[PDB]
Amino acid sequence: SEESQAFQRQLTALIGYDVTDVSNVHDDELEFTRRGLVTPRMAEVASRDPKLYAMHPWVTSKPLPEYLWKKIANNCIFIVIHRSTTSQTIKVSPDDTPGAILQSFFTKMAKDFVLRVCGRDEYLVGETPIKNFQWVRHCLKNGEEIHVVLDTPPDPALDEVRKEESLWDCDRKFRVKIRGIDIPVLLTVFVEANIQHGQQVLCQRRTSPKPFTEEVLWNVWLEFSIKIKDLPKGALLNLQIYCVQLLYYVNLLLIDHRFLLRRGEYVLHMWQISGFNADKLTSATNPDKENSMSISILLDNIALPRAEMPNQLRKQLEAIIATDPLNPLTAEDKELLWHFRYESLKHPKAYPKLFSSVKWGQQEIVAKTYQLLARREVWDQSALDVGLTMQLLDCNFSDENVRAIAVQKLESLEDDDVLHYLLQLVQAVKFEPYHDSALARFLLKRGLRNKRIGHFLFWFLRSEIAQSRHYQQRFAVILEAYLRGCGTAMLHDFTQQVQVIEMLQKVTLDIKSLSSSQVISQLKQKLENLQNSQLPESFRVPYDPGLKAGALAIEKCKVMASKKKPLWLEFKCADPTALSNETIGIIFKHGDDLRQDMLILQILRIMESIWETESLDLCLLPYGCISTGDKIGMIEIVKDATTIAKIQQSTVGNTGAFKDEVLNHWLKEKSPTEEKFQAAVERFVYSCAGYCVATFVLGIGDRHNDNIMITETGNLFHIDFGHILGNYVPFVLTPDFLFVMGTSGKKTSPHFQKFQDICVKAYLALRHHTNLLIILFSMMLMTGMPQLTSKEDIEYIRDALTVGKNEEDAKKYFLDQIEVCRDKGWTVQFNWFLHLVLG
Ligand SMILES: COc1ncc(-c2cc3c(C)nc(N)nc3n(N3CCCC3)c2=O)cc1F
Repeated sequence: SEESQAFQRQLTALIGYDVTDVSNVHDDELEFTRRGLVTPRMAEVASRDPKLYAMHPWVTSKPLPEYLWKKIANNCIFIVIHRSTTSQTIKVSPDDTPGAILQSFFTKMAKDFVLRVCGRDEYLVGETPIKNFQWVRHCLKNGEEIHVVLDTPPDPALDEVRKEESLWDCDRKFRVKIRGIDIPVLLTVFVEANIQHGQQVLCQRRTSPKPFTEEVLWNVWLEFSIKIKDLPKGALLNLQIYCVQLLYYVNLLLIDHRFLLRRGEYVLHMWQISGFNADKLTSATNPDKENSMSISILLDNIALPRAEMPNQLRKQLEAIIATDPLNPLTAEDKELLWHFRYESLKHPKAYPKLFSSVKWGQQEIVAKTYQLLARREVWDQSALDVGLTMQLLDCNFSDENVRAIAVQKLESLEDDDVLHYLLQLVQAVKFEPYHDSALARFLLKRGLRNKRIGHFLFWFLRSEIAQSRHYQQRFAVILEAYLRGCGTAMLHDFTQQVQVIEMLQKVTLDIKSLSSSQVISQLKQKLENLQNSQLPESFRVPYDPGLKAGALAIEKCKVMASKKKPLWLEFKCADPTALSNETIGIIFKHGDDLRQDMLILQILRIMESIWETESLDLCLLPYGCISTGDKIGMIEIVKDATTIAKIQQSTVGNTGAFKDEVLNHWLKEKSPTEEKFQAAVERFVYSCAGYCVATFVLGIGDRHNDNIMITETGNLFHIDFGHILGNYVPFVLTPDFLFVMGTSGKKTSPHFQKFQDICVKAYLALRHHTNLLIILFSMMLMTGMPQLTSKEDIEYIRDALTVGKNEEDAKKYFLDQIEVCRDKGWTVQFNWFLHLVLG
């Protein structure tokens, strides 16, 4: 076709990568994965209720928390239904199905149609009680009204999808022939060949070192110790170059996507080393065929197809099944898990440890391991454990089958929870030995089934494609698959968004180079230009798919006085049904890898829902933060907020003679009444408690004053998590914070004691999820925070969470942390100043 070759040029512009391209490949895997993905894409498209998918109701099925019940005066929810200019407040009960509120509106008045949210693109369709809509729970949580605009449902037509048009037999020890290396531009140098499987080295060999020149030959055959028949699927040939110090590396999947052993000549362009992480595992070769080191090799020139237990041993097994994810396994622990594998199968918590005790380098062991996977009755039975599920998905498990069972346990996640783990699940795609996987397809299905998950899946993939050459290819094939089944409706919004963001980026990069108030000239000037025959009517806010941004409030926009020059943008809600005029404040920025920030903000959301299991509310503000390309993205602006440093700075800048009372005054200054003031003190006790715990666990507690904000309503929140991570006292409980809790240097108080009891109850609450937090944190550092791995960096969280210790021993560990915070005063703060704001 041709109207199918225009559609191709378009997708490539949204992907930010040219998929169909074949200049940096050495096989049909990616092309093969595209073909393989046509069926999962089509099956989900052909199975999604057209209407329900057009309206994407945002429903949860979790019990309404205690705090939102104590927020319902009398089983009576006040929904304000607005038509044209009319308004009608109605009385609804926590089980009033949305559609059933029509027989409560057409019966409750007189003298087909769906409810939408005012200003938002957030419908209230489907067979669900109102107490199960995030929008509703968000109205009740922050003591707000419930505005609805009765209007015509969207038409599923706009969601139109464009019409789619033997190895176990040779005891031959494995061998690889090194032809040689050749860097186009420059010591001693040797090749290192490893046969790996799930971060587990099966065999190693090297080559006699030779002088480091523009071309280095060898013509050697490296005979490994692994029989051809013993090579597990997912096994990688990892080639490295030392001088001893590492310089280059590349990977080749010994068994391919067709289950055939690799044969023939290979010229691979090797990735460099800068100056552990997920990039080091890629099957992708360097696209930069010029600068980059190369390697020539050759492959051979074969397809792949109950008793009792003592008591001391039982207690030895249990001691191991209990140990946290990061606690290592002795060869003794492993032989133990393996010998009692059948007793280890009855315990789902044993799976990551038992499957890590398997010598994958042996055909017969894997054979029994699969016979073990056949007796999954217990695993399949057990309730879904995300902490356990994520574990079988990390860098430690390269076997297709083990991983698949974990993905199989994910199928039962409702849309609400997919959104909580989407970002990490997408980052987990980097651990997949193959381009096509149960996980890659799962994200595709979940992405196509619901518009919200799909909108977020897009940016997550888009972000990775634009700043990772190690994984862009695999991701590009996944995004393309998604874009060919999301519909023309969404295919259109992603176009508006890409257009809008790309114009703004250009403005950031240029205003960045031209550096005063003279700069304000261009900023205002360029912003008005783009506001014409460019910037389309309105785009969806990327970090909040519900919001639409209209015209650019030029007057409010500016450049910030930071090291780099991020823009401070403001837009009118492009939707008239809006209950206000409050603009949409977005911070635009180039110069930082915003992915680190996304990961942290996402862990913050996981913590809130962990605290929702225990009917708690630590009042955090995990504001929206979307990376949109190479070292660039946007950041939501919290309305009515200032830096804690700015509240101090009022009375001195060049000094910082930190007055232990300015904060409490500021709150009263901003509080309309004195009564609301107490609620702003209330919200402070909680938000300050939340970030104290969370920040401490994540080990980002040592914050530099500037990087802490407060709402004119009591909510406290840290910001700029990208800082403390991009360069590398417990948390932050300064005398001015404590002065809002009625205390000084050394004393107690009613409000303070409460603070200290919200913390311990939140700290221990997180410990009931040790394994989960450890996996996320460990999985976070590996895939998004290079130069923050080493191993010793991963093990920080083991101590923060106080592993081993009973609840009672931990409570007195956190309380002491709260103490190391008082015996410090402003030493810390004043010290940041002597530095950040100086040297
Ligand atoms: C990753 O990098 C970032 N992370 C965070 C910010 C940042 C968020 C921010 C928010 C969410 N709300 C409000 N009301 N001000 C903000 N703000 N202010 C502007 C100036 C100093 C405070 C911010 O700087 C900016 C970054 F660049």
